[PDB]
Amino acid sequence: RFLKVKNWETDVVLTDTLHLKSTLETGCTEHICMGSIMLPVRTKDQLFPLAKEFLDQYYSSIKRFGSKAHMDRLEEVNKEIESTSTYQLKDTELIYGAKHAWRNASRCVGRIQWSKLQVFDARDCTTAHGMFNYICNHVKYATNKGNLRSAITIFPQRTDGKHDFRVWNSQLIRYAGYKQPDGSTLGDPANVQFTEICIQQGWKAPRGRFDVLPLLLQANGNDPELFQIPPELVLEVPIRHPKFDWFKDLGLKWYGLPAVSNMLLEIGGLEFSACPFSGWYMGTEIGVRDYCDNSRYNILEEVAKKMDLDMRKTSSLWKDQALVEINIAVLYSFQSDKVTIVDHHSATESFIKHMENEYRCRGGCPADWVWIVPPMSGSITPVFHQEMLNYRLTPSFEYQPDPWNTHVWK
Amino acid sequence: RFLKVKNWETDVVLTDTLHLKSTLETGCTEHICMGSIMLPTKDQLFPLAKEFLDQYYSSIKRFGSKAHMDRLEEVNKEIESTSTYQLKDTELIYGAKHAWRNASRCVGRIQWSKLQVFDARDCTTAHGMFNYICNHVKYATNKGNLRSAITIFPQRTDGKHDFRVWNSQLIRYAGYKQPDGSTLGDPANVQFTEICIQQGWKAPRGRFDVLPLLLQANGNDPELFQIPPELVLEVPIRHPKFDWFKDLGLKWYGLPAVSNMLLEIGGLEFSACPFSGWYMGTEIGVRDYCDNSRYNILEEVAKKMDLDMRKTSSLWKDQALVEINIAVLYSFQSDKVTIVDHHSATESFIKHMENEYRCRGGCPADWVWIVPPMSGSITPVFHQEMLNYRLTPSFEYQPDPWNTHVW
Ligand code: HEM
Ligand code: HEM
Ligand SMILES: C[C@H](O)[C@H](O)[C@H]1CNc2nc(N)[nH]c(=O)c2N1
Ligand SMILES: C[C@H](O)[C@H](O)[C@H]1CNc2nc(N)[nH]c(=O)c2N1
Ligand SMILES: N=C(NCCC[C@H](N)CNCCN)N[N+](=O)[O-]
Ligand SMILES: N=C(NCCC[C@H](N)CNCCN)N[N+](=O)[O-]
Ligand SMILES: [Zn+2]
Repeated sequence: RFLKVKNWETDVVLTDTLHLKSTLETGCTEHICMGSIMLPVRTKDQLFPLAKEFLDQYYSSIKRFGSKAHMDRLEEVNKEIESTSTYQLKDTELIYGAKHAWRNASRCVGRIQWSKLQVFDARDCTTAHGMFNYICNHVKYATNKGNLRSAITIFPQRTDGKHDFRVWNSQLIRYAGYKQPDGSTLGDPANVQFTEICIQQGWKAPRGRFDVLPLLLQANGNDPELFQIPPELVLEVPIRHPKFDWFKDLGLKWYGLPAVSNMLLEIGGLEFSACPFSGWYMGTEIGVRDYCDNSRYNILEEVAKKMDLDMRKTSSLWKDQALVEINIAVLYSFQSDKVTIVDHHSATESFIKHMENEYRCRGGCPADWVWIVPPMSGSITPVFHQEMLNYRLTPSFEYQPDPWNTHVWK
Repeated sequence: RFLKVKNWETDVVLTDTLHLKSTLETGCTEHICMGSIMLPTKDQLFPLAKEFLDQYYSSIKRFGSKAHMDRLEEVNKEIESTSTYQLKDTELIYGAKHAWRNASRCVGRIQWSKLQVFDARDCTTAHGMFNYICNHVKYATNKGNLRSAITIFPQRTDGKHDFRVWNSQLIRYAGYKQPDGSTLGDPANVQFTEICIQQGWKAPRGRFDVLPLLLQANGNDPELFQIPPELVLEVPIRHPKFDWFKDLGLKWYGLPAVSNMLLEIGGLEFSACPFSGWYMGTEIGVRDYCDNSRYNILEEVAKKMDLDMRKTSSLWKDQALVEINIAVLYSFQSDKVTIVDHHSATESFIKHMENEYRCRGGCPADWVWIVPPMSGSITPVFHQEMLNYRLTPSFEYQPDPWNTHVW
């Protein structure tokens, strides 16, 4: 079957065949679309077919499909699975798998960079301290003094589901959130629950507005352990505005390294529950969502007041005006400190080019419109006008339950 | 099953069961989501009529009554004998309001029950249609205090006597292809504008020329009509701070009136059912004015604001976008012409959703269309999970007439 997607701004129509290799479900049915829904131990039996699918894809990618190497590898894995119930990926397969999980992430607008991913193999890791060391090396490498480099660190895969490696942080670097008895929130409201877990685990919180959270690391299914990332390794950017000298006085800053660490990387049926990865920020992630979401830093008012906008009626679009300036500030500050960042215009334009390229070289590019379109100025970015097809391909990055909800404490 | 939708800004979770009554396909499957795709017999008729009448009598607290059974049999006998049937005025009104109620892409549905329905089912000619339309335009415009309305022309029969309004909206500006290769006026209407010329219209070759109505009655060829200029309310766009804004020579019409959709009620199809409400600011300021394929005025506005357009990261496009939208709203409010900003409209929809969930078990909504084209996440709907599904009565898209009309 063939599926056409059209860009209503350019009339460019693309054809998708890649979706044919989509196995996982989407949540939608022929009677209902769940396209805006945030989130709608294996047996030897269902493992080899998953392994075979992957290895076939891998060997096909290196132009060795059907080769003796390919056939031996399949037999090797088959025997290993029957012999040990699981199997180990070769380093090459790991790197290939990691890159493709990114390539397949339909909610990621930065995928034009997928082939350039530095993969750190941390499968020989056995303890939390070991994980800490690996993560520090990842942060230092990825940060590269402001010239950010995409990277992923992969810890040991799941075995029986009772020895999982997990990074309890949702992101390697995030600011603590603190619920005050008066009901107000200090810091990032999104991290209050995790911050409480850290404190409970022994973390001495400086209770500030921008305290870098400590890493809570779980190795081999053991209870997690706290570690403080060396401050000298955490790059941060003070936010100021090019024209508004008072903006800096808002006391705002943000870390330069976005590093998701709570997702599960699935490769050939294998599950890597601890696989922190990082690239670099798109301006709006911070300027629109982290700063202006009502449930996050929510700085729209204070910024609007300082700009002395007419906040008596929404129709003055004061929120919209303040929103722009704030995002101008974020981009300006990062560029000024020479810390990698990309604006939503550049990033979405790049994604369209990436997408078109993917349709031609791969027959498609699963994309989640709801997530791809920036949270501000939607229609003035090309992606808004681009029809997209969302489906799931493996390898992939999947959500997994928060560890504190499933962990058996020792 | 019983699906739930969560709002990630307020954690509020709502359960949807209304979807369990959906009958039409969405275009999606268990393997692929087409949520961002813009356009994914007597035997067939009675079940549809039955479905409708059942919900109708259910809505009037007379489900399973003799009146219900009687009507059901009457329509039944009517279909068997006439291969179709006629809706009672009451059923017509109910159906029209519900088609709106079910429009998953409309953010202004909190207004659904206040629709004024004009029964034009006795219409027979294009002049008759013009008369009905003029009356609709004047009624809905209400000197600037817009009132929602829909005018329903005769239902489909054998498909060869279909009533159709060729315009996409009762009021739109013409578009002409110039030698320069550029486009004069609204690029979106270039084709229709030519079909008017190709039909007789004398285009003034302007930037904002109110197109003429092309009405089709009983399948006959369509006829042109100039909407009494005095009936077409327009708003000059000026900025509440940039005195130079007026120099752009921009203006827009106050009445948004979709006229190319098909109203489906109890299996019956009304191919000519122009309807109107009022504008949400972004429709004009963001889409009509800033879309690259539309009046695409960002650069011009940017230049006059004298901001660095060298780098995209200066966010000049964004800065200018806001000003253009502040101007649109300002101009409409200044001239006392109804209009709603995206913040207010989205706030209303969230409220509407909640009402619909507790009063009807849900609300089909298309997130992709509901979220405004600018400042998405600072509006509540961005954080609102929505379930999209099709319910009837409904407003459906239909082929442009000039691609099906046999002159
Ligand atoms: C090169 C820089 C990159 C940029 C500019 C970029 C940008 C983005 C943005 C703007 C989002 C949306 C975030 C949100 O709204 O929460 C996102 C999501 C995502 N990206 Fe990328 N990304 C980049 C690198 C990466 C890397 C290195 C990976 C993996 C190897 C990746 C995997 C994903 C995934 C899985 C999601 C969805 C996460 C979720 O569902 O919460 N991205 N990316
Ligand atoms: C009272 C004021 C109303 C407001 C503020 C409102 C607002 C909107 C907006 C912003 C859109 C999207 C427009 C676009 O992007 O093209 C829309 C679409 C739509 N509205 Fe409403 N609406 C109103 C009244 C009506 C009425 C009276 C009806 C029907 C009786 C209606 C039926 C629909 C339908 C079917 C669509 C989708 C049209 C399409 O697919 O192109 N609306 N509305
Ligand atoms: C309910 C809705 O799915 C939700 O708010 C989504 C919308 N689009 C998004 N897009 C991105 N990039 N990130 C998000 O967190 C979201 N949230
Ligand atoms: C491709 C994508 O579906 C398309 O650009 C949609 C997105 N959302 C929209 N939303 C509204 N209200 N109106 C539109 O015309 C669109 N266009
Ligand atoms: N740019 C990236 N973005 C994703 C992580 C940062 C997101 N703004 C935080 N999302 C929090 C979960 N709702 N990732 N990256 O690796 O570069
Ligand atoms: N507000 C309304 N909007 C819909 C019609 C006007 C839209 N801006 C035109 N969209 C063209 C279809 N792609 N309708 N209304 O009845 O109020
Ligand atoms: Zn879907």
